[PDB]
Amino acid sequence: NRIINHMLIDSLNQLEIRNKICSSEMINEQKLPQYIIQGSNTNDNISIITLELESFLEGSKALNSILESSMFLRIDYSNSQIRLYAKFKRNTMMIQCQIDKLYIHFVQEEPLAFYLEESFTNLGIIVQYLTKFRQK
Repeated sequence: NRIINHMLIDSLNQLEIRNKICSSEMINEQKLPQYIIQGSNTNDNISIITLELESFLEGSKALNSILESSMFLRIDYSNSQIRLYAKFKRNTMMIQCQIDKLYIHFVQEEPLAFYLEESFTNLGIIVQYLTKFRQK
């Protein structure tokens, strides 16, 4: 798991995307959003990485005022699921509209927090998945 996290870090560096590891101490400190910690029952198959909004968008500064500068990529190997969690900087009324057709699930605990969920089979192509997330 540590090597998988490190190779994801190296791949993001090849994409020139800044990142930080949500280690065991980081998760235990409860500084991360609680809904992300939810479902992580001390399982080594769940990895959370904090990404910069500017870095993940390759310098798109027009989207900094809409989404928070920090996003969270949670990967579950047991579920083989990739979730990109983002937090709205301001409460937009467009959340009240139905966005179910865009495969965006809003966090019940945090209405300003939403996420994109996808299923992956090969980790080597995860970059494309990220772009897909980015596309959405």
